[PDB]
Amino acid sequence: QYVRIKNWGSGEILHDTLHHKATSSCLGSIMNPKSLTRGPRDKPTPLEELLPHAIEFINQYYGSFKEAKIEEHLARLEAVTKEIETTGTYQLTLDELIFATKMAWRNAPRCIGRIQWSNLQVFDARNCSTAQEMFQHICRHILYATNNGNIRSAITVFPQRSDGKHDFRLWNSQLIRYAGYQMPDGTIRGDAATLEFTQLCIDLGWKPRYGRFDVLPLVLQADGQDPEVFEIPPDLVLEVTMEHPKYEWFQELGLKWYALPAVANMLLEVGGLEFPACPFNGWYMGTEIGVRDFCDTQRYNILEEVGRRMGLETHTLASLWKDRAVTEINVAVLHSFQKQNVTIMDHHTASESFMKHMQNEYRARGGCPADWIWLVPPVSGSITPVFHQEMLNYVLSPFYYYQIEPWKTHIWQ
Amino acid sequence: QYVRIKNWGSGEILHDTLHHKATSSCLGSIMNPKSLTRGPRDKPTPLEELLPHAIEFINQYYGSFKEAKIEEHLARLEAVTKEIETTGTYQLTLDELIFATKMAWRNAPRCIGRIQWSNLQVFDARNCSTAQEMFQHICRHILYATNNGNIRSAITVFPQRSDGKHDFRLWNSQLIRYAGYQMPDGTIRGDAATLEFTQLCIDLGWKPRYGRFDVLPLVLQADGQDPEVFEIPPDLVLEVTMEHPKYEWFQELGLKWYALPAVANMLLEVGGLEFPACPFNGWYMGTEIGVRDFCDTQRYNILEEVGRRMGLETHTLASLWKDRAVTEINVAVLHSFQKQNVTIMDHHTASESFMKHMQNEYRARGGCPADWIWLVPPVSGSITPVFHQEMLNYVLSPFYYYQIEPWKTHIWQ
Ligand code: HEM
Ligand code: HEM
Ligand SMILES: N#Cc1ccc(C(=O)N2CCC3(CC2)N=C(N)c2c(F)ccc(F)c2N3)cn1
Ligand SMILES: N#Cc1ccc(C(=O)N2CCC3(CC2)N=C(N)c2c(F)ccc(F)c2N3)cn1
Ligand SMILES: C[C@H](O)[C@H](O)C1=Nc2c(nc(N)[nH]c2=O)NC1
Ligand SMILES: C[C@H](O)[C@H](O)C1=Nc2c(nc(N)[nH]c2=O)NC1
Repeated sequence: QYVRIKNWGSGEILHDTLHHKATSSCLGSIMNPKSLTRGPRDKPTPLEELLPHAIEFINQYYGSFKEAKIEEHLARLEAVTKEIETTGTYQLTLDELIFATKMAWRNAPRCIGRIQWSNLQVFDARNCSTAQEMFQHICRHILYATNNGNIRSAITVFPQRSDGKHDFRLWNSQLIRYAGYQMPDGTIRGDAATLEFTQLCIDLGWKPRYGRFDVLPLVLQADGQDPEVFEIPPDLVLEVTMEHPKYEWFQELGLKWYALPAVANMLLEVGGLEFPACPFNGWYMGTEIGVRDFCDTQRYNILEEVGRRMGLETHTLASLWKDRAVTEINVAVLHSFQKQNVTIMDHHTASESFMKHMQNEYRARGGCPADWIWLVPPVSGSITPVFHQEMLNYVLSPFYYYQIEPWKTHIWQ
Repeated sequence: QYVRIKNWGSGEILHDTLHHKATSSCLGSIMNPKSLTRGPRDKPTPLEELLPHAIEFINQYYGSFKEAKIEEHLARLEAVTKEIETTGTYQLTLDELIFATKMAWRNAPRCIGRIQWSNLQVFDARNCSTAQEMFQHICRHILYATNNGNIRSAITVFPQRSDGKHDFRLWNSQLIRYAGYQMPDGTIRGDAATLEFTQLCIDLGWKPRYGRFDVLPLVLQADGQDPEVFEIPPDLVLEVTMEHPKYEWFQELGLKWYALPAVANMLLEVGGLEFPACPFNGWYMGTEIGVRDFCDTQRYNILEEVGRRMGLETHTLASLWKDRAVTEINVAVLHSFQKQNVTIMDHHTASESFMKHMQNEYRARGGCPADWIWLVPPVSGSITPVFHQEMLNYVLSPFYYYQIEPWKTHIWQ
């Protein structure tokens, strides 16, 4: 009929008709494509499908170590199929999970930091059973990963999807994230990008502090039950206050940001099995905060303000005052993280390391999936090596999929 | 077998194997895809194919003006098919060509300036027959478009492809473009991106001036004969010398650039007909010169040099000295063009106008093909509106196709 097109800036929509008159239509510039999303279930995974996938993964796993172990491999293959026809699903051995979590990461086409893929702490919470236990595991994760500034990459894997109506899910987009409130005077305080979720939290019994940087609460759902609201212990949320190395009025903007970048709502697919709850984290890249979180119009939007305090021709696009401001903001962020001894990386050194990663990856296993639109930084694109690098974007497995917003598809006793 | 991947930065190559283990492989990040290229011929266009295309175009054309002219439409349809079965091919009426050139432009998914699509001078050189006449038409084009700085968009359409072995072709990538020479001391002077073509020119009897900014000659081929070398009259090549509004040492870098951005080697497809020679031009966008031509490693590469003269920590990526330098370079360019009264636009105002264009385009004809990777500026991407804009990239018609390098596929009496 017609393809829907969204402008994530003004949130406006457009309906494309013309594409029909095409000749021989790329979905690359699409943020959330269905090919990347892995939705719900109602019944277990049809044995005919699971079995093959499961075998494939076990061959990948065993076909991983130098000088394999054929006996164990056969036995394992044997043991798994056996366990499958006896229960339907199956259980991965800790080592397979670890292998799975790293490989899935390794296969994340949108991750600039995959050079670290082998360095990953894996917390086994597959035995978790209640929301309080989830909350406890998450806190442990947040504490371990934060490590007082010296950030450590980590993932915590909760129970796998069984039937499809007993899914463990984190409703938050990320572990730490500020709240956004619609104020009475018509203005929006905090992170406008979370106005909805903040409200959902308000709705579930959360007390709004009406501030610019109130860390939203964890909204966990275990087994299949409704989500319970858990506030995050302030002692666990490390933050960096922003200050510019030259302009002393920067800190006057009273800005800050959390140090832990952790994705909360993705699904880990492996060997036919799927874990809809597996929060993981790495560390920040300056431009994420300096450019996206601070300069996006749909976000904190401090560009106009920084330009004025800089004495720039804020009313003349051609003056390139925006390019000037954004740069100082980016340096304030980097500066601030470095000063407070909190791990972070600039987009430049990041691009170089990815290029190195990619080089290794092609040698090692001839290939490395990569989404160019996502790997090129939001600023200074061609100044970066990855911009001049052609790359293929394909979905391997194990893989980390996006999934449907839990509040769209969910019961509610 | 395996997909070839090129890094246009270090020119290195990579062979992708992994993509085979894919699930449900995007070619978006590919510079020159075959789907966008339109190669050679040996025999005319099979009547069965041409006829339908021709009818389609004539319906588009007539189905263009408000309150159509059914009589003329039928007559025209009638007249064309008639002319087709009598000659094989057919001739477009000046108005159809004009309509075709604008629509093709309108359908260029990689053009940030399509808001100007209706403003276009069309030079009818379909009667051209010799290389000297091509040279004359080109000179006229260069003179008209340059207009002493007040740049005007223009295209000159030479004879259409007949059999396939009587093609008019410009061997140059663009009308004006500096030469690159491999020096005896191992260094490369001028534009390294034209080392090959410069040599080809040398080979065809061109005298190399061994300078940093020697405008390469026109290498025209008419009918089907070999290419003849025509040097461009210096009086016709307008240039802007670079100088920074604050740093007076900028002009000490002794830099400049031509004012006329004109593509020379593309092919215009319309109504089944194809014109392999139709140089066209618009005006420059600062970042093209300041960022790509001056800061690309494979080009003039003046970033390192500008950073030092700025007194930046040139040996510390994290300092973001590159982001600082690039900005001043961009301002020098804009500044210099403005000072010398030569049309140019900054990437910011450009992005805003495209967004407006796109808005109009969807309203008018519900859709507007757009290649995101090409529309987002090489620097300050997310600071621009088009970065947050989702878009579809499809090939309509009439369209401007890329084509195979003439020196790869050509006779040679
Ligand atoms: C060790 C440092 C790491 C760094 C610096 C890093 C950095 C990044 C950055 C900058 C993005 C861009 C996100 C955006 O633009 O929204 C990203 C995406 C991604 N990363 Fe990494 N990462 C790291 C570790 C990890 C780990 C440990 C995993 C998982 C095991 C991982 C999985 C992913 C995935 C799935 C995406 C896509 C997220 C999405 O599409 O929203 N990364 N990462
Ligand atoms: C009036 C002002 C115009 C401006 C400012 C403009 C600007 C641009 C820019 C900045 C690009 C990017 C090129 C690159 O990154 O290599 C581009 C591409 C393109 N433009 Fe425009 N343009 C204009 C007029 C035109 C005209 C008159 C035509 C043709 C009738 C046209 C056809 C195209 C095509 C086919 C491309 C793709 C070129 C390629 O793929 O190499 N443009 N233009
Ligand atoms: N609008 C908005 C918006 C979106 C995401 C966030 C956010 O907190 N995100 C944190 C996670 C995010 C992306 C930024 N940033 C990272 N370094 C990162 C990481 F280290 C590992 C894995 C990821 F998937 C990562 N993506 C904040 N605001
Ligand atoms: N390496 C390299 C390299 C490539 C192209 C050029 C060059 O001269 N190009 C001039 C034409 C180029 C792209 C830049 N720049 C434009 N504004 C432009 C235009 F106004 C109309 C149509 C185009 F297709 C256009 N593309 C210089 N160096
Ligand atoms: C529309 C456009 O694709 C989108 O707004 C962009 N967002 C992102 C992106 N790249 C990253 N890293 N993160 C994003 O969210 N690419 C482009
Ligand atoms: C590899 C990468 O796609 C390529 O080097 C880039 N070149 C260009 C681009 N965008 C424009 N406008 N021009 C280019 O030549 N997109 C990216």
